[PDB]
Amino acid sequence: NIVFDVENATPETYSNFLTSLREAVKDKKLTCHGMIMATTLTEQPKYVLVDLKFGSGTFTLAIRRGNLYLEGYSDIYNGKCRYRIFKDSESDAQETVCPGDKSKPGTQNNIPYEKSYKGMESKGGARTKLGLGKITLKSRMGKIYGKDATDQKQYQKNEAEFLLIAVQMVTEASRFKYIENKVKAKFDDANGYQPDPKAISLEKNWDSVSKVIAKVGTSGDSTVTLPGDLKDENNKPWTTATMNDLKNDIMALLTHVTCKVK
Repeated sequence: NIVFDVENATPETYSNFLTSLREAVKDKKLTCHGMIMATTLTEQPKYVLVDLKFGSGTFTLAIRRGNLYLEGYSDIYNGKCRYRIFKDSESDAQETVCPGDKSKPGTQNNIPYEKSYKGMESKGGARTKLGLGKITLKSRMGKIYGKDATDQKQYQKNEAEFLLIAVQMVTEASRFKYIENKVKAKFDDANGYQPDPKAISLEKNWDSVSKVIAKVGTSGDSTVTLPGDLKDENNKPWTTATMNDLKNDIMALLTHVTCKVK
């Protein structure tokens, strides 16, 4: 399991954190065009825990290794481990973030939406309006840590923002070198990096992009035709990319795929 000290983070420690997370979730044998890929959904352990730390405490995120899905997290509330799970979270997320917890979920535990971006945005607003970076993440962490979850007005809004920023800085940045670098470029800025159309496109096409790469039988550099409907950072169509650009600037971890060239 891995830990990221958000409060004291630097672009270097952030990159080191992502490398460590990728190593914890990658397939031990399979590679594709020199890139690493996620392991299966059947290989133990099911989850990898990510402890996000700041001055006041630690948030423990349950990330499913095979698909890098955030199934929930826990903090400390009234001196005890408090699990926060989505309405469609895996049934074992609760006992994963709060080991041995067999309590019945209540209002302090139930996040009022699905684990998807649409779910989170229902309370946090469009993520294109939220900046990714050390400042924004740390801010949301302090706003919700150990706080009464029944407050819809402030808490639920702040938590959705926390989740939107955390999932993109943790899972999306692990998947995409593109997002990792954009976040690093605005690491300590109060505004952070607001995801551009390319980052959004990648987030919505992790598997499809991985699959077009997997289908290429040519070794070395070549032109890869991307899935439909991707856009670049300027909101223009992004329809092809070279294998070198994909390996060097875009992809950091592909989905689990059968790939001809190693």
